[PDB]
Amino acid sequence: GRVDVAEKAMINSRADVNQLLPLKYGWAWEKYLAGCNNHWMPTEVSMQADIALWKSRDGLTDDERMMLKRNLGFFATAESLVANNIVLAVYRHITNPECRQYLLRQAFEEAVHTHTFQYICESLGLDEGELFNMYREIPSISDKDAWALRYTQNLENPIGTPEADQAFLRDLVAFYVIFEGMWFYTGFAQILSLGRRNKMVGIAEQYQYILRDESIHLNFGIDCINQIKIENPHLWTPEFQEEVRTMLTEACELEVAYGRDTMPRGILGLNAGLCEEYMRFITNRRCAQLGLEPVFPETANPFPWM
Amino acid sequence: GRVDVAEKAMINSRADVNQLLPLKYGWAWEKYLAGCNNHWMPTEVSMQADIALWKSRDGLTDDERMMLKRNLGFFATAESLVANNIVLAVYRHITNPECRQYLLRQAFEEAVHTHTFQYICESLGLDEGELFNMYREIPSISDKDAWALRYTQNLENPIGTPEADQAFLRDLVAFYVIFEGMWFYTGFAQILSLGRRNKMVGIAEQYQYILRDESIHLNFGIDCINQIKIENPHLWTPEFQEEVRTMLTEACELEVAYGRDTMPRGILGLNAGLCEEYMRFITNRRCAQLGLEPVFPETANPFPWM
Ligand SMILES: [Fe+3]
Ligand SMILES: [Fe+3]
Ligand SMILES: [Mn+3]
Ligand SMILES: [Mn+3]
Repeated sequence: GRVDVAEKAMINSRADVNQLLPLKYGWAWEKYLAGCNNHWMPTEVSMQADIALWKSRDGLTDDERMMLKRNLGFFATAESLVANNIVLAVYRHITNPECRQYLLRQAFEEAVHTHTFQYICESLGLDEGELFNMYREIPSISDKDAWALRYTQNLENPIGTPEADQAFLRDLVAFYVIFEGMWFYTGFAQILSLGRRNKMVGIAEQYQYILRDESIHLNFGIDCINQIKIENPHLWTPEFQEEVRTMLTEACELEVAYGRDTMPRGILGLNAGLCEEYMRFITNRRCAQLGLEPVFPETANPFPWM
Repeated sequence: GRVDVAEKAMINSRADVNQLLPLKYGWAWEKYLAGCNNHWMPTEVSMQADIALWKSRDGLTDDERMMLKRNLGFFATAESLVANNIVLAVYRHITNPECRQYLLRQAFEEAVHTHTFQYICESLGLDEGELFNMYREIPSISDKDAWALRYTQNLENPIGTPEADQAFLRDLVAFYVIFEGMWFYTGFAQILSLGRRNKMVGIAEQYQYILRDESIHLNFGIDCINQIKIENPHLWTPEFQEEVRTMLTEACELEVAYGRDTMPRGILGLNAGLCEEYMRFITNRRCAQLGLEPVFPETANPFPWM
């Protein structure tokens, strides 16, 4: 009574989920190997330059500091939200050992990312309460997290029905495509912009590591949605496609509101309009990766260096 | 409305579990840092010698091969059982960010350990089905896993009552103290015995890495049980202490049955009696770490080199 590859599935599989071999989803196994080879620790990056620039007076404009605090405050608790969604929602529904294997890698990388913001907070001497509670004090940040949390909560408060599998797909889109593949990429562009100006390079280097992990996290999650679409064609209905297109649209309006609140006035080489262009370009890119009609007109990448 | 350390607790905490700082359980944070610094991959260990010894005729006695297959077959799927218990049971009930931080590390290390047995199975050319389905075909292995699984299932099929928190404590004992801290240690002694005879050294070296992770996994889980005992003194009743002492007793009888079936005749420098002595010594050691009356008389360590 050993497991055959035909018995294994992304969701609602009857095969023994405790048996890794034989592998069916090689693409999932490949991501796990790539994630492991990207081992890094935030304490490996020196913060001396960033600490000096932070404590100094002329080091950063008041707009740059606020942009930095809002970005850090958003990322500090967002990584925990993604990690909790993996554990409490994604892991249960993916009935596949090799995919769960990568989820364990991804979850741990979220702990490294969370570690990165404890290290930044402790290094720069930031207020822990102000930074980690920022996602309940700032409306622009709170609206983004509350919006993504609903798709996590909806799974927990509903047995393999089409509505159930569609609700799980909404969760994968909200966290892999939107949270990690859109909101984080926009926040990455803001911080890396300072790094390109040789400002807060220690924070920027850690963001480069997080972005490398984030690229695999997104790549895996798109593959999951696409792999689930292959095995469950009945789930990718025209109504659900418009649901996902609508989710991307709201998520962009939440980030526009966030970008405006984070950068009232644009800083050197960065503003809310350019971030609106990048978010609009990335969103269209996510639509193409999901086989979705783009929600915006053709938009160039304002940051081709990302 | 920021989080104070007084609001944070091991279980049933009301503090925002999404906010890592301020840290209350430094011991949990310390384990996470130690786990990360133990980064290793099973593919870093060469198997050429082990592959040659395996394919050769005189390389291993028939008793050694069976002992090796049963040990591998047990560990190949046991790591998934521990990982699933972390995600589906332990993570939900531990209402604490720094402890969840380590759980994400531990869960990933379980994926590395599971990776180790895919690598061993693929290297030695073992039957994947025979190895990964062995825990449903061998009664001695099946009885052990089925016994531990009940404590995972009982949590999933019952809201913060004393019975609920005691059932979660039974789960921590079953998987941290018994599964990882007893059954794995006994299985470690069997394989490392071959390594000390310069037999299957590649497998033995990987087991040394797993044992290093396993020591932290056990250390963390004992700390969790002890930390929960501090904050919930009403849970550590005399009846529950005897429940745990009874769990350890059954778990030892399941391993005695496993040891006998795995080693009918003892091999060079190893037999079921010595493994019974080690299990009995380790079990008494676990009792002392939990503030429990030992279940066996004073027993020396047959393997002081472990
Ligand atoms: Fe991520
Ligand atoms: Fe373990
Ligand atoms: Mn992340
Ligand atoms: Mn393990």
